[PDB]
Amino acid sequence: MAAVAGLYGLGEDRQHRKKQ
Repeated sequence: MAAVAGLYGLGEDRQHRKKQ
């Protein structure tokens, strides 16, 4: 998730932490 478009700045790593 890297919707970093200034007025909508939404960034977030959703990695598959510990086998997901």
